[PDB]
Amino acid sequence: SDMKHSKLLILGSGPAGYTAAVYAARANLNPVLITGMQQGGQLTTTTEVENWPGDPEGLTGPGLMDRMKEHAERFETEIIFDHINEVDFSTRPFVLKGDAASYSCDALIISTGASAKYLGLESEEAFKGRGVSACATCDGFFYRNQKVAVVGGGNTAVEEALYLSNIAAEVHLIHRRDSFRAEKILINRLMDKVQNGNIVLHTDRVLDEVLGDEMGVTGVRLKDVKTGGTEELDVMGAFIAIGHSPNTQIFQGQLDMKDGYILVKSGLEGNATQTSVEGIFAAGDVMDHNYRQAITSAGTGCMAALDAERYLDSLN
Amino acid sequence: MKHSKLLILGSGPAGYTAAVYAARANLNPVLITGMQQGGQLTTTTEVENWPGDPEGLTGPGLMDRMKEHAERFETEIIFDHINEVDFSTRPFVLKGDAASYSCDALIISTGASAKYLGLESEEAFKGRGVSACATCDGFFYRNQKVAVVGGGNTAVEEALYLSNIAAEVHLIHRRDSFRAEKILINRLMDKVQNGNIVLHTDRVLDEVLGDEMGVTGVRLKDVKTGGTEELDVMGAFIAIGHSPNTQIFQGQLDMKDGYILVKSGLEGNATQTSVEGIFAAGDVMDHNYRQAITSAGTGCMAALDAERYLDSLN
Ligand SMILES: Cc1cc2nc3c(=O)[nH]c(=O)nc-3n(C[C@H](O)[C@H](O)[C@H](O)COP(=O)(O)OP(=O)(O)OC[C@H]3O[C@@H](n4cnc5c(N)ncnc54)[C@H](O)[C@@H]3O)c2cc1C
Ligand SMILES: Cc1cc2nc3c(=O)[nH]c(=O)nc-3n(C[C@H](O)[C@H](O)[C@H](O)COP(=O)(O)OP(=O)(O)OC[C@H]3O[C@@H](n4cnc5c(N)ncnc54)[C@H](O)[C@@H]3O)c2cc1C
Ligand SMILES: NC(=O)c1ccc[n+]([C@@H]2O[C@H](COP(=O)([O-])OP(=O)(O)OC[C@H]3O[C@@H](n4cnc5c(N)ncnc54)[C@H](OP(=O)(O)O)[C@@H]3O)[C@@H](O)[C@H]2O)c1
Ligand SMILES: NC(=O)c1ccc[n+]([C@@H]2O[C@H](COP(=O)([O-])OP(=O)(O)OC[C@H]3O[C@@H](n4cnc5c(N)ncnc54)[C@H](OP(=O)(O)O)[C@@H]3O)[C@@H](O)[C@H]2O)c1
Repeated sequence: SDMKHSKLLILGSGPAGYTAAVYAARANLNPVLITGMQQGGQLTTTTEVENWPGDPEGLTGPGLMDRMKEHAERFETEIIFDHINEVDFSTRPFVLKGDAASYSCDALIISTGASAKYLGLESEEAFKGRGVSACATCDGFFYRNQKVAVVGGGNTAVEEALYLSNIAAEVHLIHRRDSFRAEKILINRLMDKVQNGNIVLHTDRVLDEVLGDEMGVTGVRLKDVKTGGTEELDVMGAFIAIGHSPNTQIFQGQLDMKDGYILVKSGLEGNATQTSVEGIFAAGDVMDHNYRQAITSAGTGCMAALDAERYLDSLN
Repeated sequence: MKHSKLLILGSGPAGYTAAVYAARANLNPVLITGMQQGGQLTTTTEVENWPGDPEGLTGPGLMDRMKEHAERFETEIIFDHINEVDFSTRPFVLKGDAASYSCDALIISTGASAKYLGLESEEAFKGRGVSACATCDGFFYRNQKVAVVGGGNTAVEEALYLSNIAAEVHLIHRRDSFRAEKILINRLMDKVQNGNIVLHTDRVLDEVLGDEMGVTGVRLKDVKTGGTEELDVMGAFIAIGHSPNTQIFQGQLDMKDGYILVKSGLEGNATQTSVEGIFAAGDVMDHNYRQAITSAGTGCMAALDAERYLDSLN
């Protein structure tokens, strides 16, 4: 037992995991939280969060997630910077192998979130790190006064197009429909930048291929979704924003899952975050594919902590 | 009669979070606050469990920021109270005081109110020694004698909130054992042998006693024998659980124990009630968690569910 043991272990440093840590510490569970590769979650990659209830104006992504780390730290939550790459749920206490050490727990809260999907194109993979990216705030400054493309039609794609609008010379938003599924006030901000700014729309278009030489992306080829006709577009980079895939690869074969999402009990009779393995609970984007908000992930993280407490108290 | 695409009943965490997300979706929400503006949180001194907030967060402080957040996105906040609804008609008609309302989609988040025993003497001494919220009336009984009726989470954790305020707390329960979280019974049981708590198991509050100035005692009755017993206390806290404020919905919405039934599940539309276009959020549909962060999460789902419904109308 060089393994680090604790009554409760929380995977993920996002809204779901940090909210679970607050409610777990206040229940005297002495929770241990594993942050992961991306400390703070997906919210640390956006600059505006105006739908966190209680913050009327001026809240940023990393600002809320630093406030949540302080909140969990203040209640003496052991925050460990590691990345779990292998788990074992056929033994109790559960065992999780990290890149630094190994951890053991009687109850586990899985809130590993989701990572950006990719189209899967051959040229898309070839130009990764050389023009193809999935985080506008990470690689946006590369393209100061240049033409960039953004593929997608959701909240992420519109925000990335609006963010790159203030850095790049032209932003070409590629979407396969003539309408977007982002928030309405984001569509209004998008359309204002289309009529008066440097955002060009390319509706009813799909990315057919990423083009470039040995020094990065020099353009993209689009395809008309109605006529099959192709056309070329000169850009220096391409940001893919076609959705997020839950981070559940290490749990495959040991948890019940559907389309990569961890299945939970749900329901109106409590124990809603319970997975197919008793004593293991899931919260956040790892088990939600319909809402996927910071406030919804935090609420589910609270349920997971309370469900974990009621499970621990049922043990002899 | 006023009309709007979306109507939100309640001004708590669930109702205000629904108003924010609905305003961001160009729905122009109208929010009826109810008689209690801000919800149950406006009756709490400190809130240390709202994620992302530093120390010193007060109940009314968080709900003032929520109202300002909703008002900032142009949410029409109407101080009213609904007392009659008609869900068989479409658009739904809601009859309140000084106004009647109409809407194509409705989000119900009217919260829950604490139960009372229903005794005649309990009714008279309300606010004069008899109350449910131990926070709003906890400073009255510093170094005095108080009684707490109940045997669950609400009663045990309120008996602990008074264990360091009052000189002694009499916990009155009708069963031999309790029914709270195991760590709440542990915080309670050591304060029975080493602290301020005195147990009155297998007892029922028979009558609240006192004069025209306040509670001077309570009479307990043995649930086994029927013989009574008198106690001397300056206050009596009734903590027998909460009741979802859904009396005006009986008959028109599928309910269980007063709580509005929703679809739940993992395939979206989780807040959909038994009437398409009507959605529930917060303590009216949750009897397992009853948290502010949980209610705010459901209010967001109710707004996203209502937006999909209103969008499907064309
Ligand atoms: C660009 C962008 C902008 C957004 N803006 C908003 C907004 O304004 N408002 C809003 O409500 N929502 C917004 N969202 C959505 C929001 O980010 C999610 O709802 C939320 O971040 C999900 O919370 P979570 O804790 O469930 O997952 P995440 O926040 O993604 O947390 C995942 C955590 O799990 C850890 N992890 C993953 N795998 C492992 C492993 N194998 N081992 C150990 N740890 C691991 C990671 O390190 C990470 O910290 C936005 C999303 C994006 C991408
Ligand atoms: C004393 C006390 C302390 C608490 N402390 C905490 C804490 O520290 N942390 C925490 O997370 N939770 C706490 N809670 C619980 C928390 O407040 C609730 O879970 C949460 O506020 C409920 O959210 P809600 O918006 O669904 O309902 P509420 O917040 O109760 O809001 C209900 C609203 O609906 C309105 N309404 C009611 N009936 C009608 C009607 N007929 N017509 C129109 N409007 C109506 C009312 O005006 C009210 O504003 C506490 C509760 C109490 C009683
Ligand atoms: N400010 C905020 O509140 C905020 C900000 C960001 C994210 N979020 C939330 O976080 C979640 C993340 O959503 P997201 O915007 O990242 O993705 P999403 O909402 O799932 O939408 C992805 C977009 O990409 C398109 N797409 C998907 N697969 C594609 C493919 N193979 N080829 C071409 N186009 C494809 C989809 O078009 P179709 O519509 O045609 O499928 C869709 O419009 C969302 O649920 C959102 O609500 C919220
Ligand atoms: N903050 C929260 O709300 C929270 C937090 C964690 C967990 N929970 C869960 O939610 C539940 C909350 O319990 P609660 O105490 O709020 O409500 P509850 O479960 O209904 O318990 C009420 C208690 O009061 C007694 N009681 C009820 N009606 C009575 C009457 N008319 N006269 C005398 N006594 C009466 C009951 O005794 P009997 O046992 O004899 O019925 C019961 O012990 C818990 O079971 C817990 O699992 C809630």
